[PDB]
Amino acid sequence: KAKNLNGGLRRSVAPAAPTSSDFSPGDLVWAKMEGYPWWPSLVYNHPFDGTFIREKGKSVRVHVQFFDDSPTRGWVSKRLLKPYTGSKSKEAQKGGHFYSAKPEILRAMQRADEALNKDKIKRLELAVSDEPSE
Repeated sequence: KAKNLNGGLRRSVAPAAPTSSDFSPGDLVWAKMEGYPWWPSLVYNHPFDGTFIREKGKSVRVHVQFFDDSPTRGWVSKRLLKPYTGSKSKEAQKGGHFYSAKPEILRAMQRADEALNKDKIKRLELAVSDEPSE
């Protein structure tokens, strides 16, 4: 029963101090999350824009969205974000590390690939532009 009440804050688990993996808004990033599978994502700037970090002392989190269903967004472990490349790359192709075949994960590789391999207009066109509920 390793979750008393709410287990700390958001999903209990924090990263640590990085010297690896630092991607800020406008880019494609592949993110992995704490109890979830591997996910091809977009790093996006939320209505607190011009600054992009959430931090507690000597540990950092950034805002991104994940190309899931609606899609989803939250504050992620930035050290679990990988850079903008796609479906033809050895870690994004079959036998690759981020490659889970769910049609949402493959489509997210194709949608993330079309935007990252071309222009910003393709990724920010989707962003997390579902309904203007801010």
